[PDB]
Amino acid sequence: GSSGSSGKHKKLFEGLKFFLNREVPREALAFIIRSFGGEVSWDKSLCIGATYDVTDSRITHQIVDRPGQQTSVIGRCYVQPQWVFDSVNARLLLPVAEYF
Repeated sequence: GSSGSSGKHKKLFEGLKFFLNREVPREALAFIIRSFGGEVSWDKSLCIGATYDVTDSRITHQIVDRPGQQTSVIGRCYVQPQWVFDSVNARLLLPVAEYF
């Protein structure tokens, strides 16, 4: 791993943990969530460079193409990959209740 500071403690996704699936585009999301100072990981098997698995309660928000078909997990709230794009543009955390 690599350590280092960025500048200040002002990020839209400060601490917030996110997750991307093989269905949704990570190349875009990842780069984004990261640039916005957010945590994002993917399936180790899918591609190397991951930290936590999809079975880590730690995960606060989970991005998926079909949040309906697949059930949810206690504490964890699944949402579409559009919830993030709409947030970054609005520089605010939109109510996942709408994208659920």
